Amino acid sequence: AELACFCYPHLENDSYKFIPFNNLAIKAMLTAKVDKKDMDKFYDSIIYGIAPPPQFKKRYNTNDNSRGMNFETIMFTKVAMLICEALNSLKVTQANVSNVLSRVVSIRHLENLVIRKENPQDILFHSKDLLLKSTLIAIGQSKEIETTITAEGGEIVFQNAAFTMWKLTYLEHQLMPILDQNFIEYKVTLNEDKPISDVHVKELVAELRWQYNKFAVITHGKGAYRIVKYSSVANHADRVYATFKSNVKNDFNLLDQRIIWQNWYAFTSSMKQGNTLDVCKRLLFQKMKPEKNPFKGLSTDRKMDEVS
Amino acid sequence: AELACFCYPHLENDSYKFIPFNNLAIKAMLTAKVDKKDMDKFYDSIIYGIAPPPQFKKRYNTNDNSRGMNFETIMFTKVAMLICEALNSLKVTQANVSNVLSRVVSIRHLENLVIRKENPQDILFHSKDLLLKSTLIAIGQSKEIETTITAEGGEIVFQNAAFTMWKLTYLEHQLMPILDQNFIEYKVTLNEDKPISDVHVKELVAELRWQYNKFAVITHGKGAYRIVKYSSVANHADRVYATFKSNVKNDFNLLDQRIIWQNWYAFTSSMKQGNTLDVCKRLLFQKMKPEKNPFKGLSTDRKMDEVS
Amino acid sequence: AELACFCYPHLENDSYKFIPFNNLAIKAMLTAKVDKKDMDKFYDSIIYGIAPPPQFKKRYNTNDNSRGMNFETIMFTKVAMLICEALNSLKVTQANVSNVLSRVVSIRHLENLVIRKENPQDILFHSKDLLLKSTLIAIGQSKEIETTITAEGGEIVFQNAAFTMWKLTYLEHQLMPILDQNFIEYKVTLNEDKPISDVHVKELVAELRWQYNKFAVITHGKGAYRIVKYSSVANHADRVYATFKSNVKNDFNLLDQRIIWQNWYAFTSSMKQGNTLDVCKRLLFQKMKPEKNPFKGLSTDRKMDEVS
Amino acid sequence: AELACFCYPHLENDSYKFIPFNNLAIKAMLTAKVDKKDMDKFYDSIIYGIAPPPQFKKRYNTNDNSRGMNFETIMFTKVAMLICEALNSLKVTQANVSNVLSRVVSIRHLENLVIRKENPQDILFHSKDLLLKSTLIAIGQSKEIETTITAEGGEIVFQNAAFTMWKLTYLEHQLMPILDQNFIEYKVTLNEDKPISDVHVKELVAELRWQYNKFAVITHGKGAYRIVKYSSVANHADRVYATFKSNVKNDFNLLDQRIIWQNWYAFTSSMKQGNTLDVCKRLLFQKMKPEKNPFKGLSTDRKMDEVS
Amino acid sequence: AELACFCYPHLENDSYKFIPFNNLAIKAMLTAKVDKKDMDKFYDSIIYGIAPPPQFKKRYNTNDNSRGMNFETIMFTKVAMLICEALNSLKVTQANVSNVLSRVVSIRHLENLVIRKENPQDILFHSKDLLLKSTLIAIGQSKEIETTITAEGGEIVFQNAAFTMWKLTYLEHQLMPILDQNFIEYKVTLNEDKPISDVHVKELVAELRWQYNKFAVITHGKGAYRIVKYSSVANHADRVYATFKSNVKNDFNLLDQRIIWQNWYAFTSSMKQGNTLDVCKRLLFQKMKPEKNPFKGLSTDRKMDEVS
Amino acid sequence: AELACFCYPHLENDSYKFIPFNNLAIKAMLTAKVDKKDMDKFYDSIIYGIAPPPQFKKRYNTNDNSRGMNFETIMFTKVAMLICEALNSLKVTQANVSNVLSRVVSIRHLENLVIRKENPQDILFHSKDLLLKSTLIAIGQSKEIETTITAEGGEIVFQNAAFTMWKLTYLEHQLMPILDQNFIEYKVTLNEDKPISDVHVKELVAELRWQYNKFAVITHGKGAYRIVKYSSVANHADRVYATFKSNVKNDFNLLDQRIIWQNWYAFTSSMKQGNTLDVCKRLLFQKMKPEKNPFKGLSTDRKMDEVS
Repeated sequence: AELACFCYPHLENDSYKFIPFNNLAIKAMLTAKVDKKDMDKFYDSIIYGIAPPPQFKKRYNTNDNSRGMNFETIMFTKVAMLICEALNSLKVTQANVSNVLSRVVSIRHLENLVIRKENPQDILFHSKDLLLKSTLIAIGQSKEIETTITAEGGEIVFQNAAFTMWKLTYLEHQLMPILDQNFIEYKVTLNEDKPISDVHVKELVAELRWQYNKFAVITHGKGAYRIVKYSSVANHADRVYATFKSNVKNDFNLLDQRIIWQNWYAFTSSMKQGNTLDVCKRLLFQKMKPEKNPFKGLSTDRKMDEVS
Repeated sequence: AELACFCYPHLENDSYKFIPFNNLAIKAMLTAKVDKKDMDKFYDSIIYGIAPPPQFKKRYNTNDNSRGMNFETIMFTKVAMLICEALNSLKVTQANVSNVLSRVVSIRHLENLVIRKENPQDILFHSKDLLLKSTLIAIGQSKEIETTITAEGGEIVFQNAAFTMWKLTYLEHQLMPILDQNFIEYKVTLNEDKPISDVHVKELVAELRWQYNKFAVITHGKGAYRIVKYSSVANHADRVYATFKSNVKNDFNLLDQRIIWQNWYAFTSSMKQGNTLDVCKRLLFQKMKPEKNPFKGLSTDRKMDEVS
Repeated sequence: AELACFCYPHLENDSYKFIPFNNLAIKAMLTAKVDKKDMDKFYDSIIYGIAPPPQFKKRYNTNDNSRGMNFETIMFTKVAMLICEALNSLKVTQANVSNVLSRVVSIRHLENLVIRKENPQDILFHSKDLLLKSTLIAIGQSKEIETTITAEGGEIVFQNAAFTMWKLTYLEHQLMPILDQNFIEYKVTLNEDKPISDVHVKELVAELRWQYNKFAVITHGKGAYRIVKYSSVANHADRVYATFKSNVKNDFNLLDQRIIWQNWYAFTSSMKQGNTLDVCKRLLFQKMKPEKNPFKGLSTDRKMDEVS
Repeated sequence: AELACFCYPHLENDSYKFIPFNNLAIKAMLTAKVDKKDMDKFYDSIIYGIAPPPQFKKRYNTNDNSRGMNFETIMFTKVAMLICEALNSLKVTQANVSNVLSRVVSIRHLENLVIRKENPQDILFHSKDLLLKSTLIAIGQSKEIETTITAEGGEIVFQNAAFTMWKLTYLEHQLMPILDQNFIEYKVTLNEDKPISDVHVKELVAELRWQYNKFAVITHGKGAYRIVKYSSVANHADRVYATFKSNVKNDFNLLDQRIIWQNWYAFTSSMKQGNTLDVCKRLLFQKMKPEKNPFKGLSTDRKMDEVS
Repeated sequence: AELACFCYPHLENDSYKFIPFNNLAIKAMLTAKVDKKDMDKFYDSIIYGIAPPPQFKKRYNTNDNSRGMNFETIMFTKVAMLICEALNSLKVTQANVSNVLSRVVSIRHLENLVIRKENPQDILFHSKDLLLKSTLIAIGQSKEIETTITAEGGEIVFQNAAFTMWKLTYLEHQLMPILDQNFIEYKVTLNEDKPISDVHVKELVAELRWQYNKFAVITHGKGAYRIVKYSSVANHADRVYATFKSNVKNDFNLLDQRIIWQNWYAFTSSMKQGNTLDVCKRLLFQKMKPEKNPFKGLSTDRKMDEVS
Repeated sequence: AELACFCYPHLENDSYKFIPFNNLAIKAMLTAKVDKKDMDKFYDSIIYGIAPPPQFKKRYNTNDNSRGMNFETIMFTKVAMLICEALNSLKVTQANVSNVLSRVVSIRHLENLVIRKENPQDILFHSKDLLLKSTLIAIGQSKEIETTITAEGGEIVFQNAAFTMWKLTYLEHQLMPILDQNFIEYKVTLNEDKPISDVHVKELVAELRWQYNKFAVITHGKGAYRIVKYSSVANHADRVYATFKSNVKNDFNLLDQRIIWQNWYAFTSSMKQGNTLDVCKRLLFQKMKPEKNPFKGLSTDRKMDEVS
């Protein structure tokens, strides 16, 4: 979803400030009869302020759409405000503006940031600075990499001196939850962006083999691991390749080769080498030669530990 | 209902300020034994302040009355306050007073204004000025015509550059809802009181033929369209004629002849010509000569649009 | 119940201020082992402040008592505060004190005053002065007579220019409700303590014959009528006589003889003449000679009114 | 309502048997497009059997009708069966048939009979003979007069050696209840159709003056008293006169003149004398000369009884 | 869905009888590890009897499937039994068997038949013969055409002497409901398979223009009309063409050309002429020349009727 | 628990029949004051029949016991009846009797048999013969080995041509559920007691490595596998050794060595060799030499399968 789904620009003294949409104004627009030459221009509901350009109808859930978002929830307002707070601290200019709002962000990441932001126990509740760093990263306005402290959050199910594993709560989301009730995904953030001892990497892999054996360790390349079901690596491969495709504007971190699933490492490093999808994806389905296990006996140890 | 059902006059420094009735004082009065020469004079409950003149018993619902209003709800208080706020900004004088309160207003319009007023997304929530303009129009203390911005509100089901279509929510009202659960009515307000292109009028009629084919486009003549069931045009004809009758004090807008239902246009322009009810009403039931459709193929287009 | 059931004395600069009991302190006392020589002295719960003298155990409901009051409700606190507010405005002295608290008041009247006091529509909500006058009358610290304005309240079921009829809501009380779910009683207060026209008295009797034919019009002699069931006049006769008995400290208003039930008028004027209970009460059960009806046709009129 | 609303005729061996309608077949018909020449002929739903002639649409509640009955309840089936059981025991002939079904009966009386019939404590539960006598009377197929034993039932609130007073439960009915929630009506049936002592008549009047003073004793002339509010005698007068009007087929019992309300006795005996409505009804509103009370002191006695 | 999803064959004296599956046996199979050469052979759960061949996994809803049916409901059992009752009356032979079960039937039609079958008001409840005719038609074992009497049922919203219009209740189904909560579809069955007067056809079209203007009249060609939204004619066109494609085994009734939507009539008669999908479908989107309306003024009449 | 907890003996014609206890009689006994010499003799409640010997107090849950069973549930009755039905078909003799009832059985197995028995889909519902075989095995009165068909049941989560895996539902039990809400256990029964191909054993192990990696494959030695958490192998080791100890009356099946967890196989074969607990158990905690994996690549295959 484009950032233009949550707010509109407004000049206030040479600089642009961003304002949240009223769900009722959006509703009005979904009702409106606009001309084809105004589909890109913001809409005026008259009664509830401005609304997103009519061309974004698809982003909002109606009776004929469940593919969009639930703009009538408080989460929408909350997410809009989270975005506006970030874009306003940037003092954007009359030129960089359109490009900013057209940026496509992940709503689940944004809603997850709100869940963090509103919890008094979360450090983000007390650091209005860390909160911005966390948001800017989310809306692609920060060179910085997402690490634990600035992570989208979720439920911590493992913590190391190097990593923090989160269980993504996308199902219990209000704005745009995962509909597939059979969904489960985890994210591993690096506590610090620095060197990691082999012992600490061994601790993580140990956990991921014992607790998440039916899951594949992959990454979207922005500095964090994604623990997804093997029965869903395919769709990830597509989505990540598609995004690499739009390389007309494009780094990609392959992350530790001792952690990442062998096939995924191949499929991605292959893609980084600038190959075709069919060439890459092909590497994903082929049973490769058993690589030399870096940490042997991991499972056997954890097993005996249990027994005692 | 008379405005005297919601408040009473009070001199405070040469000018009259209006005060809301306590539902308990009204209840007291409905219990009171008043003399026939005091039926027009306000009532003193002693315990809960003043109450409306006993002659208004009929306006309030009791166990023997459902024809009145539900004065014991918070909406009554809210509507009273809405009225008092308007009448107080007028600084009414010791002579124009009685005439003011005896004015009969539409409660549904007033309750609808409250629903707008209390919604933070509605422009009326932020414009205490627009709110007054909207109310004054409702209580007949404004020459101005009701347009979208100052409309009674409801649920927007269509919006143009010229019109905004509202679904009247009279059934879900607290103060005096429509009892006929089979009720459905729409109102089309003009966004601006000015010229309207044929293309924009074509857009509206298109919607009203496709979405509201079982409805007749009519008007009460105050600048806005009313979309009512054909099985209810009759009662509207009576009510509007009756009101025209009280022409001892009386303009009537027939609105666009390309929009208004042919028979209704006839029945009204006939009435404006100062004819009798039987003469007019007669025009309402007769199958007139198929007029020359101004916009042909409207339905055929919308139909194909759907199919694709 | 004694006023000493709701508060205790406290010297603060030569004058006594009254403080409300904590229901938990009362509970502690009902648990306490006190000596027979301290049964009259206030009790110290240590943990929750002072509590009423142990000799008042009977006034509070426990598992072995339903004859008392529900001191654990918020109403108890509310009633205590209502009392304390009144007794504090009197600046009582180190001598009149004990006599004050030993005064027996009617809790239902006190709780009814709270119901009035807390309703924003009631004049008592806005008149902290009228509120005191109303309370002082209730706790026997006012020569003044209870009239509508200072009435204990309840539900108004009739109102005249001379009278206001209230339906006592004793059943829905929290502190000490009537347990007999078959209970119904009304009270008629005089709007003003002054002359009353025969027409206004005729209006009242008309109502009491039509609407309350199964009820007897009586009075406890303090200026107001009590509309009770005939099947309960007996217990009233006893209670009122008993109170007259304690005449060692004693006026008694017989009220309009055209309103009061004949037998009750006899029983009371007989009692005022200082007779015995058996002499008086005897007059209550004997079918007396049909007195000359002052207002004839009252029922016949009201009946025809109905029919039309 | 006509009996043709609950069943249709069917020849089975020279005699006609009556069959209940399926509520779904009735629903089908309310949906049907019938020709004007078939509006009187039964309807074939094809899927759910036969349904009443289309001309009876008005008798059934839909979304545009609350004036009819609730044919979709089990009570409808139950009432239909009650009717069919009665009409079948008559072995009606190919000529008397149409006249039978066109008979208009009182549904409340019929539903009340079902309530009796299904209660194992009611004598009608055990007497399939008494049940028929009770039903036939209800559908006008019995010369016999309705007495207690064959009464429509309800809640007994008084019983004598001569009379039984029932409280009509029309509000709690399923098929076609009274909508006016403010409704209350009583019926007094004669235990036996024979002479009644003055003492027994005195007992009844005593009760009706004490317990039902706000009610008028009237009758529809078929042998039983109806205790209705004075504020509703008017509508009864109309309904009874209207029925007398259809005297083209007509006895009328005025019942005891010492019981019946004076004005009603006048209005009816006047009507029996074959006068006009305006002549009769006029007698209903005029305050007549106080007749010589047959039973004096009735109320005074009951009153003293109470007191003791 | 194949009939083999609800039952399995069984030889009992030279003839095959069909037995319903236990939902628990199906569950067992969805759990089973079968070899690729047994995917077509029935499965033995050991504990709950036989289950459908493993190759049908897709027909049953699990946590990874919502595209199938809800075999764990009672409706599944009920539908299975409905099928088995039909197939058993055929005394199928050791050769025609496999072909029978592989037949693909419409589950909604089958569940709708159960809803009819179990309603005591429905004629199918009483005609075990009509029930079979209705089922056999549904499972393609009857030359006969579906007419009202043997229709799948639903809610009757119009009835003529020629037609019966049903509202498909697919949403409220238990076995395999429509998931698109925005779904609405109607079916018009011919009461009798014979000539239909123009007046009766006029009555139907009148209803379909007034009540279902936003719907397109189409047909799947088996003798009945389907009233679907224009926004869904496309998917119908595909499904019907696809079915025509499997013409290796194929009549197609175009139904009354005065009723069927012009474009659909074209698209189908074109298909019957054996053309390509692109050729046919092309006719569906093109705004054709306004054909000569057979029944003029239909809407204008119905409109005036309403007004009166 | 002893079988004597559910029933008592009774001579009826030279043979003993078993009768179920009334939960109320058991309750009576738990209340009884019995002498120490009667603690082993059945108890007579007088009012509710016989009850188990007082020495069994511990087997029943009271307010001071949660270690026992819930004898007041219907399951207790059901389980008692299941037992009595089995013991009665044996026609036990006046000598073998005491020994029979003193037999300790597993209640969860018995309740699980009831759950099977009462389900109409379960083969045990229809085979009163198979039901007995299944029960007798449970109460140790059958040489036969428990296989799928005669298994205690539960929820099938895997099925082969050789094995059926059940999920034990001990938590949802009524009679004596597992209290540790963190409990999870599985049981693998052999479909047939015969040779099993390596491919079929490979299929099972594949499932147990992929789906139950955190579980250890063990056995109690009676012919079936138990899939328990590694964090609970210890308690199993104790319980199984303890039972082996009572070898004064004793075969032990070690089951397939390619399936059973290496350490458990060692611990048990060691025990079969008649060693000490400390000697055996020692083998359970020591990380043994990586045995030669019989089926390599199992997980790698299943993984790729998923991905596709």
